[PDB]
Amino acid sequence: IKEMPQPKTFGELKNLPLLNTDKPVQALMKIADELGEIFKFEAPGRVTRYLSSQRLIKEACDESRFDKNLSQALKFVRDFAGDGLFTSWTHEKNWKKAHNILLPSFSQQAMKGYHAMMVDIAVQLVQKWERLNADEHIEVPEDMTRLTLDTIGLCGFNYRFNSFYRDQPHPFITSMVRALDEAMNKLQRANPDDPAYDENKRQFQEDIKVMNDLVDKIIADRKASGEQSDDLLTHMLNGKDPETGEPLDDENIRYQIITFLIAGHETTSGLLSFALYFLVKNPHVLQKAAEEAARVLVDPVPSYKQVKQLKYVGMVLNEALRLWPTAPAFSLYAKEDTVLGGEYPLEKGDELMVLIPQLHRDKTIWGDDVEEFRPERFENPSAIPQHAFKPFGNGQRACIGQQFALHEATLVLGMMLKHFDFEDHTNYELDIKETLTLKPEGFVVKAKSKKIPL
Ligand code: HEM
Ligand SMILES: [Zn+2]
Ligand SMILES: [Zn+2]
Ligand SMILES: [Zn+2]
Ligand SMILES: [Zn+2]
Ligand SMILES: [Zn+2]
Repeated sequence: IKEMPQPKTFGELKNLPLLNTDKPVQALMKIADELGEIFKFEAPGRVTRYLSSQRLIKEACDESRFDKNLSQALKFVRDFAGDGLFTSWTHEKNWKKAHNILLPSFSQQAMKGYHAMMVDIAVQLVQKWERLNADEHIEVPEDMTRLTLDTIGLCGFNYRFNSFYRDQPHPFITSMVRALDEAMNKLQRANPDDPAYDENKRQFQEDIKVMNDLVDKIIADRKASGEQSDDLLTHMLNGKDPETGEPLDDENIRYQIITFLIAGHETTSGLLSFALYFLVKNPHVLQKAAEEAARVLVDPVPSYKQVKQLKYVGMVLNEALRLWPTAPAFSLYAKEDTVLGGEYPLEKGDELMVLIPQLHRDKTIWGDDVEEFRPERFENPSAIPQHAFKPFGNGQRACIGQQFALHEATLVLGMMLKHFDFEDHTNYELDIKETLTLKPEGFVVKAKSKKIPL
């Protein structure tokens, strides 16, 4: 039995105050750098063990021994995401039922049907940037977020948020973002039921209602029209779980739609933003990727197969996910009393948290140049050990949206590289904001048109 290190405690709240910050995952990364591959983290009546090495994480990823846990963060998100795929326990009825129903709508094959509407939004992004005046700049995460949110709105339920036409976010977005903020902020309140938090809770309900109203109404409208628009909502309304013969109920469909909108807004937009960041900081790599984009994307309207041919753009995206996996942590629990790593006994139910950024900096796997941006790491997928690279989570609880995210990102980054040269005009200093996910706050660039019509 080896004793685990533990960071400083701060009274009855034990370790909690270390995460009472705007950048808690970055704090945990620093603790991991200080204490090593495993450390214990205490809160009142809770002990969590944070894992950073491939040696220990590969064992945590054994689904016969460990299952997905709902961290307190996910439990608060569950207040509006309900028993949607992302905030359900594996054993809960609606997890397997929605998983079976939805899996085919997220396959690589399904991406052929989403491709046109992904291109519709991508073209809007390119046209926006073509239309800026010489003295103007691009706010990168802002525009990536407009793109990824609008794309899931169109593929999820055939709705146009029209984010490239508006001053203030569509009112659903404003409410979803404020709800996610409250959910994370709740984690840091020592006395939740203190009167100063009353306007928070009133605002929380107003927001949740703005969400359910767009969504319950969108579901009832579709049920009433019978319109067979070929999208995720159609598939959820018509699909039946082969294991049980039952379809999802309207309440669960609402939760799935809210969940996809959260993911659309929070995740892929972060990846695109980090990718563009690393490219402007590594101009030779940018030129290599732009050369591939010019060679491959020879139609003003890119096709599905052309996106599949963007091999080096895919490597750039994987290397951006290596350094800054945008959904950087996931939680597991021991299915039974067991011993981790031959050294750390666990009780049934004990929580393990995987720090993906730390996993992805394990020098025993990646070599000494781990901190550097080198897409060529990914030239041979066979060279990457099992469980060394995990930006989409693990096993049956991995990201159902992986193919969707990578198709969208590869298409968009390819079109960006086809149509513009990029200038890091401010010499931007990386500043990572944490919501549900990681994104580069304040990242701005200038884009000079290559004058290729589309
Ligand atoms: C680059 C973009 C994305 C990344 C890095 C990412 C990452 C992840 C990770 C790490 C998990 C596992 C979470 C856990 O174990 O607690 C996950 C789950 C999930 N993601 Fe994503 N995601 C991305 C994009 C998307 C998109 C675009 C969608 C859908 C529109 C999506 C929908 C989901 C859902 C429903 C789950 C839960 C799957 C299940 O447990 O059945 N994600 N994602
Ligand atoms: Zn600005
Ligand atoms: Zn937003
Ligand atoms: Zn279909
Ligand atoms: Zn026991
Ligand atoms: Zn070096």
